[PDB]
Amino acid sequence: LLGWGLKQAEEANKTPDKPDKVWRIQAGKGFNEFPNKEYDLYKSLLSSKIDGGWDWGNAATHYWIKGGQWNKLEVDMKDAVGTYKLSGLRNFTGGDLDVNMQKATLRLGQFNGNSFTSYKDSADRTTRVDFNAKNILIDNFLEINNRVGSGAGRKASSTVLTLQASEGITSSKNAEISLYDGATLNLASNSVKLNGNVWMGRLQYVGAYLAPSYSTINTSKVTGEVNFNHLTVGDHNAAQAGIIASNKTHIGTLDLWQSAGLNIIAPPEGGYKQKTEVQPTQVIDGPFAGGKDTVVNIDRINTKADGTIKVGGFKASLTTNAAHLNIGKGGVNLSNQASGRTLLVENLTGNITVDGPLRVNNQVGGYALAGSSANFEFKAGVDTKNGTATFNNDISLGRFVNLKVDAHTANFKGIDTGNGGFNTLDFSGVTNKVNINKLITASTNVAVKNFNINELIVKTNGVSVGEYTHFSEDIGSQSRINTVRLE
Amino acid sequence: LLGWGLKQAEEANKTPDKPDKVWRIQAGKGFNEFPNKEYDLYKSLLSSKIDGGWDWGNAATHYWIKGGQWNKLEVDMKDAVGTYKLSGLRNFTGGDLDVNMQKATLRLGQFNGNSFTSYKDSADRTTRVDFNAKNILIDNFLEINNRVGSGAGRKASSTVLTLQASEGITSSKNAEISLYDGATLNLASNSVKLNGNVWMGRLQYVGAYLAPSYSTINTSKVTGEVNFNHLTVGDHNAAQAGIIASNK
Repeated sequence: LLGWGLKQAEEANKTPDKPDKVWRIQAGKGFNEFPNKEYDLYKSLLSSKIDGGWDWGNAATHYWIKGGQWNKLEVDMKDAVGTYKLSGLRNFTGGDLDVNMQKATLRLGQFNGNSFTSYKDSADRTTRVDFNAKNILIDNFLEINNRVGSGAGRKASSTVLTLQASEGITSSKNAEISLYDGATLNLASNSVKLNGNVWMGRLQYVGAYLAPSYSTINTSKVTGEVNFNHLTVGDHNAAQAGIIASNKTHIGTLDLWQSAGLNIIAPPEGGYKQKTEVQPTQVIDGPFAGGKDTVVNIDRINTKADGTIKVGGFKASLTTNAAHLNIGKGGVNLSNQASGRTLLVENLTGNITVDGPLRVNNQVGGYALAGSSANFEFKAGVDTKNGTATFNNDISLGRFVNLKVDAHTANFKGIDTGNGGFNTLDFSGVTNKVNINKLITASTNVAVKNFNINELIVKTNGVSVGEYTHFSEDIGSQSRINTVRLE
Repeated sequence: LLGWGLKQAEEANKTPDKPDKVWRIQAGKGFNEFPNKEYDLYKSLLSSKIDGGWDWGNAATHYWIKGGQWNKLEVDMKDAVGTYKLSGLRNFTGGDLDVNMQKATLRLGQFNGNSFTSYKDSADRTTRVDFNAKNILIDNFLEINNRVGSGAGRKASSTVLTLQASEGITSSKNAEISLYDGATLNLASNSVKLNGNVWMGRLQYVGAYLAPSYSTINTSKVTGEVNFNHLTVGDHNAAQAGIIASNK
């Protein structure tokens, strides 16, 4: 209910905890002389000061550190050479792992997944789970801030994963990274290429469809090539995810939910950087401006959309601070239920360059019914008003679908609305120029203040009447149509 | 019953409070590079460390700072450029706001009014609500030391508003400034021109016609041209207002 821009800013600057009993474990001799031995972490090292157990109340497994979840431990290898595994640490409650593994390959997946969660105490604790490996290679699924027992028992507070490899973090295909209601994670290697189902936001419990359920994948330190492959934001709830990337984000298939948000935030121009008691300074950031060479190549946007019927739509949204928002050959899908499902492809201080076909219900035409008003929407350079929304592909609209663009200069190559009709083809936010190359209308609600459509086709509406081309606002003084060809 | 000359003189010199948990919030980068962005204050910044709620006992809304009404906070922008709004902070109980906004235009009115009140505890607390904007432009109604719930619940102690702009404090026509039984306010801009219904003294409760109900608009620092337009002192009671102006 607060918003993600408050939440990520207020957990950006916290003291970690106050842990008593700081355990210290050091891997001595024996580990540092076999470069391919294929050790383990839990059974070989970590089960000394991590105890199992049973949570009374609908649990399966249970893990904390020692005598409660309020004790820091650490592992300080710094010369251990080989390859490792975690392989089965599930429902870890714990608190303050930091497995320092220089020149050591890790693997968080072997025959079983992992989990990292905290409990909701009265102290409001985090986990701050760190790793400092060389490679990581998650290679199986991982849940962060999951459901510990099954609904009842003790609740789950926030957490932090932190993965700070020195060579790269790849992933396997069946490695469903799924962070939940309060979870964040940071990455610090070079050339992260997560080839698995990234799942920001999930149902923490069985039926709680009204959770806020924020998340964050703050890949701020990644000096190489970020390459996601398959995101998924939201699951039957109004999740508000966010990613603070490192000015290069090539992703693949994106699967938003109906009422799910996304905030891909590029870095700034020069890059990042009986007694009174004084709380520390909570520095906050508003929506700033991305740098010059900030590229976000989201190459496919799908949408999952099913469920109930509300009095409006739900307006999925992705907000981008990058100076480019290229959308490639996959184009923009829109799943549409009986009500009007809506998406918002918004850009604050950048451009938008869509080179793909705007689909709806996964076909190119995409007829919709009367109550289902599918609403495409584009905002190119809101807070700078010099941002262009260039669509270098021929778009195709069916019936009861509504394009609107509120940009500085909305270039086009071809618009097809004559097949379906009832298309509010709005342009009310356009500053100066609309370069539509070809227009096909049956019953359209065009509102342009200034344009030059160099070729215009006005088709009829079959045999019924009341359906026509309609310019519903002032056409201005610099307007122009180089060719009109009625049929 | 004491008289206003005793009351304004005895709240002229007080220690502010004894607040533990002095929260400090600073607006960093992002705010200071868009001169016309039209932000908000509550949802964009202030709802981080100001919580809503419900007073059990005839309330509508309820706002304090964090874990009780005895915690100072502050906002230290000092370079944030643009224009802002409060727009709907009603029945604020809180305590010790001071929103330091150099080179920032404010607006305390957009689609909803505001309120600033304290509670009658055993500690006899004030609010000392400060603002340090560039322009202010109240532009909708504002109640100071109002009725928090509806008669019952917790009572309302004294308060202080303080508005210290650097260019001027105008007002809109429907902006009924209405400070009550214990409220004061000070102004420090130049050429204050309140074009609205200034209402010193009002019925704090439904039928209490025998309250003393003092007030003060101490425009002491105004170096320009004070220009009120429409005052109203007292409402079905023996209110004793007072203004310490700046010789115009």
